[PDB]
Amino acid sequence: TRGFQSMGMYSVMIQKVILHDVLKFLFVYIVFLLGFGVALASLIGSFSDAVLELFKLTIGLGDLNIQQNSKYPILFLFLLITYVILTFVLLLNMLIALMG
Amino acid sequence: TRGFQSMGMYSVMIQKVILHDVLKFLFVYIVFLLGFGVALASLIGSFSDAVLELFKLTIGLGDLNIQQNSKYPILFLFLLITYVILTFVLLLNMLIALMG
Repeated sequence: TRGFQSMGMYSVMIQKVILHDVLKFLFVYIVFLLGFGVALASLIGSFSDAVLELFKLTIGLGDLNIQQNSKYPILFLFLLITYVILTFVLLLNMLIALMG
Repeated sequence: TRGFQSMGMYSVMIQKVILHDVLKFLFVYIVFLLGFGVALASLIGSFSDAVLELFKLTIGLGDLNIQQNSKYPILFLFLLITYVILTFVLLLNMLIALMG
């Protein structure tokens, strides 16, 4: 698409955004994802099922009510809410940094 | 609505936004949509069902766990995650270009 100027200036901004800011957001989001996923898998489903459910909760799906082998679902509940609000404030910080 | 000044200035900005920036985002999003849809249909559901499921995943619906006739669902999984993160960075690039 380089050659179309009004699309090439749209194209090189994609390279500028993935090079600069979305990699930092991914680098913080992976360690928050592991720090919650190992926690929820230590609460006992498995590891790769809980991290997939966490990513489905991020993109906008996934039931959350009563998971199996919970000792106390109140702590599972507010751990999940703490993850969601931390992902929200991380997304907001990322978008205002790449606005800045 | 032209004649109401505080609504006519709201009205002509709709024409400015669809003329300038959302068409470029659609022009990149259609070729990403085809490049993932032909891929997922080559993994075998059909073509028009997989692209409809991809659009329902974009607007915020659609189950994603185990689709039929997958050779290996790990590659289907991270192809879907790669599509979702590419749509997210494309949306972010579009919104900061029309902020710019």
